[PDB]
Amino acid sequence: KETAAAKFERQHMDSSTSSSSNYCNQMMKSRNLTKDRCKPVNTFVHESLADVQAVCSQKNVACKNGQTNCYQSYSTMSITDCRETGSSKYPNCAYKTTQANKHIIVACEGNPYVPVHFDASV
Repeated sequence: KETAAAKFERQHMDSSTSSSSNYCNQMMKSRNLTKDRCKPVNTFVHESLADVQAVCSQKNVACKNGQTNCYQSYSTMSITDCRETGSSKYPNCAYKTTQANKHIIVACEGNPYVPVHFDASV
């Protein structure tokens, strides 16, 4: 099906938004992150695809899993953190929408060298 690069865009990119308390509940479902099970946590980046792809040539840092192909953004980025609530019961996945401006860390692979995993936000 979709490529790893495509999967990263589907799960983590949302350039349209620069949202509401309903954001995560709507996005987690629309992006198919609650099809099999309620994905515990997920982050959406509100920056252009170009700016995010550019992170692959920025600050090289260690990935949480120990791999060395992670990169941290030199500048902060608008992001939205989605964290599953306690009352949330599949298929009705409920999330807590939390906006913030932090540096993101993504794992990059391939040719072209592009983001394939969202590792963290600091």
